[PDB]
Amino acid sequence: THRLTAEERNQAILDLKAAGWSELSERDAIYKEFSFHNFNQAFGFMSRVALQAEKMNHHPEWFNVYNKVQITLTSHDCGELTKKDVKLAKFIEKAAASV
Amino acid sequence: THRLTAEERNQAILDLKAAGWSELSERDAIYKEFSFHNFNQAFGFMSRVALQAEKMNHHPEWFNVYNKVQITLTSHDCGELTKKDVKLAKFIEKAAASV
Amino acid sequence: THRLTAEERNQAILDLKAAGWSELSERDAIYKEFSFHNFNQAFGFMSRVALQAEKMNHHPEWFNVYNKVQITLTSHDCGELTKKDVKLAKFIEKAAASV
Amino acid sequence: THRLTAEERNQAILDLKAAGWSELSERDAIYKEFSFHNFNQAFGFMSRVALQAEKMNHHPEWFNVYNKVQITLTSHDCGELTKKDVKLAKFIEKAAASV
Repeated sequence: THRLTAEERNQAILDLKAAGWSELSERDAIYKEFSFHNFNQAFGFMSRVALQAEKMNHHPEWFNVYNKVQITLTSHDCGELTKKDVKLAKFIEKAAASV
Repeated sequence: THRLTAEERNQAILDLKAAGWSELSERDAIYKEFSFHNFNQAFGFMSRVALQAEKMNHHPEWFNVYNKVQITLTSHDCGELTKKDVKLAKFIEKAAASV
Repeated sequence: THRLTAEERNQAILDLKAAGWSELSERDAIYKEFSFHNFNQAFGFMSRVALQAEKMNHHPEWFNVYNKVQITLTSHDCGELTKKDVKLAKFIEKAAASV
Repeated sequence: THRLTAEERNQAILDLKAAGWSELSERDAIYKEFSFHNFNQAFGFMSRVALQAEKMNHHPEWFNVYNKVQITLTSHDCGELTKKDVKLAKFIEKAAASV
């Protein structure tokens, strides 16, 4: 299953909060704003995320202007946060951190 | 100059309205939602736009989820719509239309 | 299986030859050069192919300079042309044709 | 001018050799192979380079398969290595090093 147990969810939220993600209050979704130096960096980062979204069949809701990228993750068919969201968030952290 | 004359602005708005763009009421900006078949198409389109944004040093405000891309254009330093916005919009129409 | 039957291979080669691909003589691989108007188009095309490569876990050998993209497809683990190569080639044709 | 003085060329070659580039013997061009962990990384890197190529109007000759990217730089109109090649190489080093 892609569903999180209560234990897995608790742990995922701790880990994601440590990584700077927040939970939305009105949706079962997580959110984070990334700020790069420029658009070259931001769009290079988006390109990596896009590749992974297609590998996983799991897609972000995201906004960009120049160096800023705002990302909301949730599992659109399920209506809830799942292991797919946690995995994509962890990949996004890796893609962002390298620059 | 990148500034539009009154005549050039009037004509640009007519052309952009014909292309499905709208003017925002609260900002001097234009807006359009694009709907593709899938994310592969949407992100391929975004990649072309990103390339052009760097060629022009002129960047969109944009939101994507899966096949949908929402774009707002304005010239951030100027506070107004300029020839840069018109040129980028026309390029975006070309990139979208080819699929 | 991803392997082609003799019938499926014969048919795939006919279809791919009609689409402008050639068979290499020294490898069980197919090859085609694409020529676009510019790099914006060529790299937009590459971005779509890259997305699909990650969706499929199947990667091209490719060369680009400006508007030209040369692609060789074969299944690297198998040493032969497979259904993965045919599927990716058909996707590449779609991505190229739209511009 | 984009042309290198003899002093600037000597210094550029030293710096680029330190960065792992080589001079081709038969062309006035420089060459380097990059090896990433995977295609996600390699294509994210290519996307950054593509953006910069359009910003600069200066394009690589490059080959990719999975995690490997081979790049040859020269100024196609000039027939020689120029400041554009040095600048793009330095950008490529930055894009590669971050991962």
